[PDB]
Amino acid sequence: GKEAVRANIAAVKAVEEALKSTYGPRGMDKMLVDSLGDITITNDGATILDKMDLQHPAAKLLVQIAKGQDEETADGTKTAVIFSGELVKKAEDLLYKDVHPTIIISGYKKAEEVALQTIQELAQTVSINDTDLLRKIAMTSLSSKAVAGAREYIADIVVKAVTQVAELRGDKWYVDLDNIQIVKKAGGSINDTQLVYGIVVDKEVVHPGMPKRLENAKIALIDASLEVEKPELDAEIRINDPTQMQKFLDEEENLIKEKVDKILATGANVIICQKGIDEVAQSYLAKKGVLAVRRAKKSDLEKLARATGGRVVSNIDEISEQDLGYASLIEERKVGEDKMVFVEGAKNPKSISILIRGGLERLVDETERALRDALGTVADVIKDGRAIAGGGAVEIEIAKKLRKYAPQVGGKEQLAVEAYANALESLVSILIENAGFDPIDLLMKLRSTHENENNKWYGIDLYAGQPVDMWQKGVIEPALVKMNAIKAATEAATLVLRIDDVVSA
Amino acid sequence: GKEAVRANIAAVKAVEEALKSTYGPRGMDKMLVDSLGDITITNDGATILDKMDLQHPAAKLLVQIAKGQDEETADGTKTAVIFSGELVKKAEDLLYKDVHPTIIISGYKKAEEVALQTIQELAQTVSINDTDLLRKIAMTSLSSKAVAGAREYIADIVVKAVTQVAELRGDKWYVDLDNIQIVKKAGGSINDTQLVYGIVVDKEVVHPGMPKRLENAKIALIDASLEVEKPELDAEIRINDPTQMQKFLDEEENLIKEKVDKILATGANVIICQKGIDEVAQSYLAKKGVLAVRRAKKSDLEKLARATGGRVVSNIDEISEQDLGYASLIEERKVGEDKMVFVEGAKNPKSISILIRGGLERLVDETERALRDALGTVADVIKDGRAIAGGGAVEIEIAKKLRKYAPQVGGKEQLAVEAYANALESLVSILIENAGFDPIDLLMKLRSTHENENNKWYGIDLYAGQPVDMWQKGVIEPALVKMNAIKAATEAATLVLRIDDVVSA
Ligand SMILES: Nc1ncnc2c1ncn2[C@@H]1O[C@H](COP(=O)(O)OP(=O)(O)OP(=O)(O)O)[C@@H](O)[C@H]1O
Ligand SMILES: Nc1ncnc2c1ncn2[C@@H]1O[C@H](COP(=O)(O)OP(=O)(O)OP(=O)(O)O)[C@@H](O)[C@H]1O
Ligand SMILES: [Mg+2]
Ligand SMILES: [Mg+2]
Repeated sequence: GKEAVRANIAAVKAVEEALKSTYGPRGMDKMLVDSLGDITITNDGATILDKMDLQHPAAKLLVQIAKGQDEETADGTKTAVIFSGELVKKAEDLLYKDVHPTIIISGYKKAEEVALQTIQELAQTVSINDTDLLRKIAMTSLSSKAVAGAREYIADIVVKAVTQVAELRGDKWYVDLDNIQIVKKAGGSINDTQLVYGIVVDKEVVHPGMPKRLENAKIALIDASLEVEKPELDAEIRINDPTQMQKFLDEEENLIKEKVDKILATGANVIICQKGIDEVAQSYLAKKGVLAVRRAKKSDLEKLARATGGRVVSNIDEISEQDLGYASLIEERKVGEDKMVFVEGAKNPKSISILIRGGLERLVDETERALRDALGTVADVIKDGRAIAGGGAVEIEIAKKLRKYAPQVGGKEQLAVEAYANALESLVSILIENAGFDPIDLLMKLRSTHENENNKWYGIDLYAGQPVDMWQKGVIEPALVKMNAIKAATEAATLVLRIDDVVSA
Repeated sequence: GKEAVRANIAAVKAVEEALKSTYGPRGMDKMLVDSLGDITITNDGATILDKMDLQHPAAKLLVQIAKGQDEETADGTKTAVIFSGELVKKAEDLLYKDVHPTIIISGYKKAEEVALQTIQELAQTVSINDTDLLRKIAMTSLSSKAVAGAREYIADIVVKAVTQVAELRGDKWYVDLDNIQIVKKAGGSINDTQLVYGIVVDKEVVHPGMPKRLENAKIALIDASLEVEKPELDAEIRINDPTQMQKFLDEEENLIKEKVDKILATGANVIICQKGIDEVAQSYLAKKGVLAVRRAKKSDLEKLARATGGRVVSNIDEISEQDLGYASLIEERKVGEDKMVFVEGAKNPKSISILIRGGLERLVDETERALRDALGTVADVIKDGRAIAGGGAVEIEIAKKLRKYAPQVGGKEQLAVEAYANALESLVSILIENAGFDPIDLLMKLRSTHENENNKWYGIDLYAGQPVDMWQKGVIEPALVKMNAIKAATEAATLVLRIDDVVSA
């Protein structure tokens, strides 16, 4: 009976106590000091659970379901855990009062039914042209991150990037993130942030004698070395003769003009590689009038291949007119204090790039995280097409609607249902609390202003501190994330109740 | 802070825990062992708090307001204590939820207001002709007592017994219960209990050769001795002449033949007294044809006085036409092994007696107790005129209506009103508990079956375990006694919250 089941509940309740203080943007920050002295300040639900040395099986079963998803978004995760641990919490008081755990699982199951269908008969249809909407949903992702600069810049780009790549897949829109490169440089400002309609190779040209801008450049993506490897790389030479030395390294020098000539046999305007380009081979490309780039990321040859229509080639005796790329005009421009080659006017319109700049050496990294999550989120908004008002709105409803339902559902099973409703309202209470107001007072002030039907989207505006329409202040969010959180948590929750006993090894 | 308020509350719950298993029908009996080891097995609420020493003021103060009654009939006291302690209990669970007692008091007042008037606007007009109603009110009283042989007999009697005494005073019915005398003899059948239209004197006639019964007979309620008192009683004799001796004790005896002729100077037909009658004066009263009784008790000379219209005569030389009494028939009868005078058909209609018979030496005494609570109660219903459905019915309604009310009334105040409601259902849960069914199950089955107004007088059957109509199974109860309980209980409960700190001399 009561015995081991408490210890389990208790473990769950502890894990809740590790995230409680960090929910929403008035959330506090947890310090994590790494063993080699290195410091990390965070409020990320995952890390705080992932880096935690748990020894309690309950807690490990609960966080595997809570923390992780087999989805691109990393969001709803603090909700998933908080909501898990409150549902378990509120359930404990029913067992104190002697209700069978079997009932409370069925009760939470009937509540889970309704709660879920209550999101569905209420989301609003959002599709591609609802661009004046996606700008807001995006700020709702970026606003709790560290970005100090204007969010409007970043919101505007994120929208165009998703809409650029969107393509009908079975007569409904789909987007793949892989057609978008994200390049970042510290210093400068966020006003220098932009979308390039091309690909950007962050290695400059071989000599400035090469054209500054080339018209209709037939690109050559060469994975193979355009430089010598050293015959002494494995072990020391066995040549004792400088006459033999000469004729060998000459024939090796004539081998790189061969490699060059075997690619210029196809008549490319531009030649880019991921390894060196010899000092005889740089002079040789310069006298032919080609634009060459030396030692670029294997990462970017790839990014230019499926953009310009080209293929990355690892063998000169294999490059053909079929393998070259097409781009209308390739040029080299200066980004901050580094020159970089840009290859605009490529054959794929889905393929684009983003230049993030501004802020410190770690803040620019977290601006790239924020823009990555915002970009994913907006594309998920297109992939699904439902978006609801945040700030507690759909939540309060799932409670009130459930509370009216409860009377009719059954005997003991009532108390259970009524419990699921109260636990959700506990979430909005924790939220109000960390925001800086009295919970019972603000919740009541909302459940009177949320009794009539026309106040459907009413929540509590965190800074104003009083019940208003969240939708009409931009606070809108993905209806499916905040729906699978209810499924993740209620699973985890009910699983804690499912363990009768433990006999271990 | 926490200092006295935990302690006060604590003590109040403890007292509750002493009566809880003794509430209502089927309840368990508590054993009271005096300091001389004298044993009393009981279930009387009062005694159990009266004979017990409480070390806490707060407790002592709660039980005083609950237990106490300034009306002649006392009922509802186990209820008074429980509802009190359950209201204190549910308020502590509010202090936990972080509400101040100034809000719990305001909450409770608003719930108490509504609770009261909900008993007004539901009660039914029961007046003198509603005798089939008073029959119910008698049985609702006698039915949960230890004694139970022939209660229908005693039920019927109560109704007749009171209906006779009820008189219009201030343009509404009053019952002056003091005009009913209650006499008890042990042994014989319990069915032979009866109502007598007169007074009953427990003493026999002085000479059997005196009449068996006189029609339209003038009573002489004589207090003065018709027996001599000898001089050795005061002090040692000082008379040395025996002739004088003789004349003292001769004239003192001739003084009683003097008194007897000076009483019969008013034209008496029967004479009952407080002291004895001299043997010469017995033979004298016998030869006159008088009907005499000797050595009664003064307590009934007065009751038989103002029943037959006489006065109790202290001074024989003051006896007159205005001092004597009229009765339709006085006679001498035998009840079991006891020979007594009966005085049926008195001048005053109100003055009647009840004759208890049957059982053993301790049972017949508990038949007198039961009869008083039953008489009282029916007469209290005549004195008021409002009567409601018993068995939990009015209780569940004062709960339900408050629960539906709460949403609309305010913030914190909601929680108090709701709690107050939860305390009233608690009362019936205890009641249900002691019959042996599951509280939550049967409680829920009421809260679903009791929405329709055709089930207003629904309650819970404690011998068949299922919600039924109480009214139509004869469980009706006095509407003001279960209302004044509420005023006590709410007062008392709020009185315990009202104490902040305490100083001891
Ligand atoms: N101005 C605001 N007023 C009220 N509520 C707000 C406001 N801005 C944000 N919110 C709410 O705060 C909630 C909490 O967000 P958060 O993203 O921290 O929860 P989470 O998704 O569980 O955590 P994570 O995103 O790290 O997984 C949002 O879902 C949103 O509805
Ligand atoms: N036959 C019955 N069926 C249902 N309930 C009954 C029956 N007889 C009495 N009751 C209920 O029992 C309840 C409480 O009983 P009880 O009289 O012991 O408590 P109390 O009146 O608070 O204590 P006390 O009478 O000693 O002051 C009453 O309100 C009455 O409705
Ligand atoms: Mg989130
Ligand atoms: Mg009673």
